[PDB]
Amino acid sequence: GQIQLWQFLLELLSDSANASCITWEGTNGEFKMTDPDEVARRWGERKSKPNMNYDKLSRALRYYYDKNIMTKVHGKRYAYKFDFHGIAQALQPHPT
DNA sequence: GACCGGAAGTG
DNA sequence: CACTTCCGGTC
Repeated sequence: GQIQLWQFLLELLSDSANASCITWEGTNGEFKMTDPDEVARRWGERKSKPNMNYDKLSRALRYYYDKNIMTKVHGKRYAYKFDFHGIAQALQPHPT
């Protein structure tokens, strides 16, 4: 609850215990979803939204492209790359 | 079945 | 605004 998808993914990636569903892989920023159904299952669970799937989660990721929060790793399947430009901005404080 | 982005809905 | 839902492209 309250939590951004970009934050949720950093959360999982920060602990190598979650390697079986998501893990850093490649250049600075690059990660891949080893089990995207499980990643999406947890994201629905977190948001109380049990019809969540990879196809919906990924549309969320795709919206991050214009926001410069992340970008697709072309050719690698389930792999994306966080972009510091937009994360820095997203990390800044906001009213509540 | 990715992956894409348009379009419409949500609180 | 930051997603969720849905769906018709294209590979």
